[PDB]
Amino acid sequence: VDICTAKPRDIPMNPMCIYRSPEKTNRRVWELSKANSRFATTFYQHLADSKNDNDNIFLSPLSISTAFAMTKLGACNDTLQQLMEVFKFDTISEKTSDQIHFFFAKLNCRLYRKAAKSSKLVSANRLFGDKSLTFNETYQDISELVYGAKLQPLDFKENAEQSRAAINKWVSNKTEGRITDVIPSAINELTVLVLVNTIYFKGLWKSKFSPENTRKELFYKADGESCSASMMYQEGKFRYRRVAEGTQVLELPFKGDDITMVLILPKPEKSLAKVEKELTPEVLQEWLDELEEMMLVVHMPRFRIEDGFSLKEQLQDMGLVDLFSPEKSKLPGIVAEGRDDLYVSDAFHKAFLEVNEEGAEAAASTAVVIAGRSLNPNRVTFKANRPFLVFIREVPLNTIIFMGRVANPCV
Ligand SMILES: *[C@@H]1O[C@H](CO)[C@@H](O[C@@H]2O[C@H](CO)[C@@H](O[C@H]3O[C@H](CO)[C@@H](O)[C@H](O)[C@@H]3O)[C@H](O)[C@H]2NC(C)=O)[C@H](O)[C@H]1NC(C)=O
Ligand SMILES: *[C@@H]1O[C@H](CO)[C@@H](O[C@@H]2O[C@H](CO)[C@@H](O)[C@H](O)[C@H]2NC(C)=O)[C@H](O)[C@H]1NC(C)=O
Ligand SMILES: *[C@@H]1O[C@H](CO)[C@@H](O)[C@H](O)[C@H]1NC(C)=O
Repeated sequence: VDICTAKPRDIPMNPMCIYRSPEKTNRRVWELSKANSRFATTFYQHLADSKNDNDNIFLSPLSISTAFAMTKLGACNDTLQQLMEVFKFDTISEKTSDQIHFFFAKLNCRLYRKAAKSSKLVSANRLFGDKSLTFNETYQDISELVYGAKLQPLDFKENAEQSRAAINKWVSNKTEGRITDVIPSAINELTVLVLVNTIYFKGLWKSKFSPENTRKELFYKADGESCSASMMYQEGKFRYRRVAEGTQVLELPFKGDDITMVLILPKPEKSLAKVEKELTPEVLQEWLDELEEMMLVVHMPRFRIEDGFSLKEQLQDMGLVDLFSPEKSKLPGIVAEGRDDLYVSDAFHKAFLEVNEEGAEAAASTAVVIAGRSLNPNRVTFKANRPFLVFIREVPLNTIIFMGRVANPCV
């Protein structure tokens, strides 16, 4: 059987570890994407909340949700329940926890098909365990089929540091060397399980900027003072909409039109922080529906953002506790001889974004010529010269792939 042809019954459901969540316009939006977008917002609001307004933030919530959905496969009892609760999977109307995997199956088949296009989307979620660990036979099948992940054994007990390098080597190798340190220089003999996940993305703007127009304008940091940023410039039709409290929403599609960058730029008078605190799937979904094609002037800066962290802490502060507890963790999916206390040592994540005139960490140079164009002098301008939010969504799937805050694109 194939990941894109796997029917629902191919995702075995054992009674010993099943959860049951109590009950509670336009095209069709998958239930799973909604559940993911809820975690994305929820999680982001936290991360931001604990970060200074002048810091850049960037992560892939889809990646995190995927790594743990793949992990909850071997979970059970309170471990399994908590995972469902934190990762909003239980908001899914009233289906069983095993069906969630059938969804990710259908979602991952769409996001990572080989049918090449201009924008490439590579996933890297793997679970690293010590050699002595034997991932259950059936747990393996699914983890691989549905999440294309392995349960790669390593030696943390004897010669840990050599395996930590093995890890960073793999990720680096899957992110085309753009992420070479997912595991900070955090591993030892007292390390049983390690979950690593990231998403690599590269794309070309469906509507490129001309480096010929990139001058150094001024970016106004949240602390009041300013600094210099490489400001890209262009004019054209874009899905746009100035929403509540004067906040501009801008969709910049990558070639292909199925993956787009959605920028949220609040008015000078409003603090990005006040908008981050108002984000919710419902509110985001509403803005995206109001976006209307339109000619306008775009002023977005060139920026590079490489954010990376250890999820364990924040996740626990969010309700994910057992999974990380040597005594509470219930992982019937993983097994070791004479070791009945399998827990997750940690979970690491790292996202990277390079944005210039070409697109997502693309770097060719494209010049542009426009003959005989005249725009209504009274045209809208989107000058992102103050902190703004960023989203990399997968439109046909209404899935939030990446999200961050460019609070300082200054050299
Ligand atoms: C974790 O969750 C498991 C299921 O959710 C749970 O297993 C449950 O265990 C009890 C008793 O051990 C079972 O109830 C009956 O089990 C046998 C039937 O083979 C009877 O002989 C006993 O008298 C008992 O009444 C449940 O059927 C079984 N699962 C269900 C359906 O609830 C584990 O005990 C839980 N504990 C942990 C932390 O792993
Ligand atoms: C990870 O490293 C391996 C080599 O150690 C790469 O595998 C080969 O990559 C070349 C292109 O660089 C392909 O032509 C081969 O088909 C690959 N062989 C295998 C094992 O399938 C691999 O590309 C690196 N990372 C990636 C992109 O997966
Ligand atoms: C894997 O373990 C589960 C319980 O965790 C069990 O139901 C299943 O039969 C095992 N898979 C195999 C065939 O090894």
